[PDB]
Amino acid sequence: IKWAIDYITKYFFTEGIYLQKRQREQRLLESYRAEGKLGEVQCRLMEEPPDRLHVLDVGSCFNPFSSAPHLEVTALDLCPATEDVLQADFLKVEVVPGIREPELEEGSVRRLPASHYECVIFSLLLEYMPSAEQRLQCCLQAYDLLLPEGILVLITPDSQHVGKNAHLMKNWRYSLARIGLLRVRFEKHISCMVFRKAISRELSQHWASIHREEGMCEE
Repeated sequence: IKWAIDYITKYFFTEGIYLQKRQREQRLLESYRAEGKLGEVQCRLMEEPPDRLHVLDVGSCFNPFSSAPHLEVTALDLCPATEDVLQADFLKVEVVPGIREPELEEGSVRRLPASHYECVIFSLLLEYMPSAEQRLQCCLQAYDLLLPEGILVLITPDSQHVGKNAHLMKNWRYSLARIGLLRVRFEKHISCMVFRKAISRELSQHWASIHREEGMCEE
């Protein structure tokens, strides 16, 4: 979808949002260090964004945006409609270092490269999950797939969710911060939510710890 490609462009290239949020996290880290906390935290920052970004789209049975000069797009789904969407169960794929391209067995993705993608897009993926645990498991997978400071983009039309609540992890910043993801954009025909792989998972954990009361209230 256009919104995600437009946000990706702003985040890495035209508005520098990756550096805005880097500053905000760095100023939060210093806040805690002036509190006597998080002294030994080491941060993981991305290099200058490459000229071709690596984008993984999960949950679309059609391939929405073809690969283009500055975008290498890999699309995956349990039930692909055509051949340019790879068949995979996102929850079963093993996310591993030491590779750079999907590893296929019998026409099915078995392994994906860890810490490789600038952006992971969930195209209704969470609406297919039978439980809140498995929705969190999708986010755990995305986290392992993302490069430092990469983004997980959730793009959900209002017509395509069930339950009057589009599953966007909006009430889940506590648990998502626990795994290293901080919310960086929410915009409302469609709902769009973006999480960022924070410069330090320990930093994000400590933010969750300070907001544990509100976190457990929302669950």
